[PDB]
Amino acid sequence: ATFEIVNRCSYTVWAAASKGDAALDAGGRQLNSGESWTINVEPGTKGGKIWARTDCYFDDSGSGICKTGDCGGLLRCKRFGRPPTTLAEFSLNQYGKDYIDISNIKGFNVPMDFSPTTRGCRGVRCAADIVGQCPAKLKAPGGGCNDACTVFQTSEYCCTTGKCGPTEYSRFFKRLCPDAFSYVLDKPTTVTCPGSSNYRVTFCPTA
Ligand SMILES: Cc1ccc2c(c1)sc(-c1ccc(N(C)C)cc1)[n+]2C
Repeated sequence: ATFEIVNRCSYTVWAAASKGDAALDAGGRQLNSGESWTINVEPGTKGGKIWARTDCYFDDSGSGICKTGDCGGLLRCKRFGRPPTTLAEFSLNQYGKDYIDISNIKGFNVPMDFSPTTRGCRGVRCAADIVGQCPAKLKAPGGGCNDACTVFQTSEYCCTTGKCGPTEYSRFFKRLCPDAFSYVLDKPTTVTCPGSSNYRVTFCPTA
């Protein structure tokens, strides 16, 4: 499938795409305000994620650091990034269907729209000012709003026993972005699309 990744933010982001144990396409790229990056993701990919990273510094060998979403110091991500990271998540061609969602389970750094560019389903979006409204205990040192699991490392926030409920922190994310996962057992906001659809991920969709 084809994913177009568009930075509509007024600031530069460094996009990333990975399935956890491997890069998706090149794995990462600088996107200045307005730039688009088209990647190809192999059909059948399960557990793919796309995210933005902010305030990065890379040397000429693609090595460095980002204040949000860093994937072990690399420009071309092979692994997932450090929270906080708004997440576009997807699994393609699973029994004839694509599954997409946005998740705030690992916090939020940049607003995002995740939409098909082919027929047959709707997109999802989380574009509220989560960073502006972020509870004080969840604010990150480098911009962004962490999830409660990352900050407090409890069974209830991280849902480690597989039994857990919504929380005060959970409900904050859910209230600003009802279409995104707010905690591990949140009622799914997954969207089902036809197998082999194509997609656009837009950072800072409203502008
Ligand atoms: C950027 C920024 C701004 C404020 C801010 C943070 C980061 S992190 C933080 C904080 C986090 C945890 C706690 N406790 C668990 C007691 C108390 C305060 N504040 C208040």
